[PDB]
Amino acid sequence: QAAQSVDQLIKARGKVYFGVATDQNRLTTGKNAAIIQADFGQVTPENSMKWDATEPSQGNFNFAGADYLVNWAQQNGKLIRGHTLVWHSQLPSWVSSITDKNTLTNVMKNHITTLMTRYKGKIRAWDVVNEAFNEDGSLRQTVFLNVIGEDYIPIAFQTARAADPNAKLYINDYNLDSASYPKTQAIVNRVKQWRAAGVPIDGIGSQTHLSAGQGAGVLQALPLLASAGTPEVAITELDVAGASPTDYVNVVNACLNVQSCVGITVWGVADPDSWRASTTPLLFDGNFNPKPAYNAIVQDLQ
Ligand SMILES: O[C@@H]1[C@@H](O)[C@H](O[C@@H]2CO[C@H](O)[C@H](O)[C@H]2O)OC[C@H]1O
Repeated sequence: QAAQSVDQLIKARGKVYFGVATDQNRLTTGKNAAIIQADFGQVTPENSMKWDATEPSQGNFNFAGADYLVNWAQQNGKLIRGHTLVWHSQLPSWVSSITDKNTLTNVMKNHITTLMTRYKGKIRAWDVVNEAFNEDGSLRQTVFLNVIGEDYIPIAFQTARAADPNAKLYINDYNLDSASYPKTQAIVNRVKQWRAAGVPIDGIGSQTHLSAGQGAGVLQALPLLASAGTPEVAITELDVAGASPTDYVNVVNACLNVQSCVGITVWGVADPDSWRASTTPLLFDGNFNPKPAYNAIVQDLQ
């Protein structure tokens, strides 16, 4: 654990939190638990709340991993961001095998309702729909879109709101890092349209999985995302190939500069445990020691 907490410091700057992705496998090993307890104030389940883990077989839910994280979070006063309710990846074959509109709709609604109800009132925000956009801005042709149609998004959000009116509902996606990129402009326009039709989209989550030097563009991208009018926006899965302090500080400043940005979540704790470990993209090294990027963030927030 680092002496200076980025969560404490960002809270002092007026934001809600600075957190990290984690799960039982991390909390039970190394110094992950201690680091999170001391330097972060929010956690997102890296995998335990996804569809393949929670509903491997239809109507047969498994909350072992999810319960571990939620309980640990509550016991340690950490906020929680539910991830991911509707997504084409890490999706059971029984779901993708469905071709009937009514069937898939009910299946999707039940999945959403079951997970959110179990943790009702305990989750600050949920990534209801994940990666629904193609790079050109068109909607990704997933089983949900192909079988239910474009209305699957409004349906997912309306269902989520009814399940837990306390949680902030997000649509999450990547490559929303540049203001001139098609995808960024498209999600803004679509979210503007959906909210206008009454869809309860409370926030846009920008994964922010960057490569070296892409932090600079976020300074203009985040404000653009905020222009969609959602009450909230957030950096949800931050990591940067190379872990340059320049990229990290730029992303933090982008959030500080955007009134509606509630916080930042970095996608993991130590480099070797990153899903992109070959790019040592996190804030702590294999020795669980703070990297130059962590200190740079601290210095920027003070
Ligand atoms: O442990 C990794 C996770 O980190 C990874 O997370 C996904 C990555 O793709 C998207 O960003 C999605 O929103 C995240 O949940 O998923 C694979 C798993 O092995």
